[PDB]
Amino acid sequence: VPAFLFSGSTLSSYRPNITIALPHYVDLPGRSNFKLMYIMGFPIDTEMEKDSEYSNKIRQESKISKTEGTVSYEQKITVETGQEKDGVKVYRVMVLEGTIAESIEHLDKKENEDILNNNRNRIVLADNTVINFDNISQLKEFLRRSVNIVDHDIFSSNGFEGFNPTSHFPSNPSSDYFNSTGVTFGSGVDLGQRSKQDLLNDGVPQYIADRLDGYYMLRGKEAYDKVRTAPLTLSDNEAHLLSNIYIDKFSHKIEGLFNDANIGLRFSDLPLRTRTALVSIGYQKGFKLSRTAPTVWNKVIAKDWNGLVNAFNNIVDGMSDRRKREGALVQKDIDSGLLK
Amino acid sequence: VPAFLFSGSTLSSYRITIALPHYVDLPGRSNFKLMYIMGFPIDTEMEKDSEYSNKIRQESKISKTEGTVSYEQKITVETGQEKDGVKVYRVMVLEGTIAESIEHLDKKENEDILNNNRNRIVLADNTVINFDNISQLKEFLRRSVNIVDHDIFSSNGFEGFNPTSHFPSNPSSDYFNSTGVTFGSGVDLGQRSKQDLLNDGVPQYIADRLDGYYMLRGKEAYDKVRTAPLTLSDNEAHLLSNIYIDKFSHKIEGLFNDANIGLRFSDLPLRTRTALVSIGYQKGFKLSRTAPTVWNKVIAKDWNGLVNAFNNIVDGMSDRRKREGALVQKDIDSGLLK
Ligand SMILES: [Mg+2]
Repeated sequence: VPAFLFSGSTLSSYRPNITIALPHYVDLPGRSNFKLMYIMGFPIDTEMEKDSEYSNKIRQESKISKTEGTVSYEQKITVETGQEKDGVKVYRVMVLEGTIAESIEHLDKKENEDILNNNRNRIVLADNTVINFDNISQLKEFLRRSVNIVDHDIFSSNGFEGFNPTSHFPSNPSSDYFNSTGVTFGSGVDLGQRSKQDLLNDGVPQYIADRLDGYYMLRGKEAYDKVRTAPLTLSDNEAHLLSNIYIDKFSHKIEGLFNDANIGLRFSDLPLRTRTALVSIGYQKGFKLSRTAPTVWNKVIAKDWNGLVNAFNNIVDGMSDRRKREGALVQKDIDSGLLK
Repeated sequence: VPAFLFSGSTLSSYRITIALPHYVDLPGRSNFKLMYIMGFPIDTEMEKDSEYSNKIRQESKISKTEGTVSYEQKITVETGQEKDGVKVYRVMVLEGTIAESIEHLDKKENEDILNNNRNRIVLADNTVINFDNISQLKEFLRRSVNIVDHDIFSSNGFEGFNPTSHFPSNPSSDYFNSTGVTFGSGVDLGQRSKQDLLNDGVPQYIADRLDGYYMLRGKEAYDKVRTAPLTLSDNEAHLLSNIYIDKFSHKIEGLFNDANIGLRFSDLPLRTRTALVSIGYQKGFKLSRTAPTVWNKVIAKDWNGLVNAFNNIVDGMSDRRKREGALVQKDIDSGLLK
């Protein structure tokens, strides 16, 4: 061990400088202590307690949960595979300060299977702490969570926005929202104020946008009648694709609101479920939570996560069940140790 | 020559031969001399001075066709003749409540005198409103006695009206679970018991019909309406609706009056009252929280800004919101506000 140390390939934008395979040491610019040893063509990250000329010091373990945590989607990560015992650590660098998406792609190559399956896998974070993973699958699952702004499965579950691939009209003529409601698809994608071009601009595939001809810009009576006489069912694949585009688009509005608040962290530093809770309430009540959910926003900007659970439990807005489910997401992050 | 001058009845909580003219100063007033003839109070006014008649009173600017007097005020209703700085009026109601006046003026024994003279209201502030006819004054009275206009409130443009048990939501929607069995103009029984309705003044016969509808919400209310709907008579449904509309109106009234603006809710014209209650009834009564832009304009008495505030709410209920704005605008146009 470490097994297959020069197998596979390494994703690195940094590629430093008679093709010689003597060991070369370098300090990776933006940081210390990040000494790298290049043997053959490959970067090797080593640590030891004992002070040295060419090894890094022992890195602190991150408090981030390996089973349920995420790293900020706005951060580059370093992925390493290797072995460690008694104050000596030797890791082949597999991804060196690469994006989450690049990493996910890079880690799924058959070339890297041998090395990733027969060594301990870890992520070295930008803050220079490390997350040690039980296995490569766990690491891969951590990255998958991390790259999403919200948890689209919770979002489209029945406890939240639900999911109906058939054109639906979620109001009735006795309802107060009758005239503002339009033809709806998937998880709350309402076409009442949207044209085909709007959807293309938002990156909806043409094959999907074409399908929705006749459902655009219809509201109230016309949307209601249209659904009753000529409905349309998308396939689950297309409806999820269309839903996620709008979920993510909406999420970025909540994100900017959060970020502009300057509370000492960014939206991407919050755990996935809590981001999902905040987006869920926004999607339903309007995104400017400072006005549409003052008691929630208060707890948020205060980073009072227990208080945030209390706030959700405490609003009666005719939608208290959905609010309790949102507070339950935050409470999960609390109980998991992701918040505080 | 007031036809039937000594006919009919006079409503007055204040008060052998009575065939002699007796004169008094109406107690808590000033320039309110009365003359009792044959047992009936006579309000006289003369231009050129006298010491048995009052000085001529100023005409109120309150609109006789669309205006109201505050339902918290007592009024004097007089019917008679006037010309050339000589006014002589038989008092029909002396400082009575609005409701008292409505009832009194609709008695058959007074029909004749009210039909054949000029009818007016002497207000508490001693200003007068002159009416083209008794029917007009009676309608003016009916507007004044109601805190909001129930017909507008219950019209399709506003809260609407459906005497049949209905469930104004569906399982998809946000509010499916908080919605209960509803009757008339938005009376929701989801958090109400038969006793609550009885406490609120609902008659037993109406309350009794609703037994299986109380306290149901969400799925249970939704199913109940589908499986066992009930249609109330229009009269019973209006009775029930009007109790809750009025109860809600008093909540808004209290908030308005607590703001110290300084006029009381009862001093606003009817249609503007209706507008404010209608938005409260639908969005939550705490308007400073549920509709701040509207509330902030109200308490600043910025009536034009009030219309704009209504016109610019985006809450997914734009149509109704603009109709409420339109009520306020009508009051501005009628010269009732500002
Ligand atoms: Mg309502």
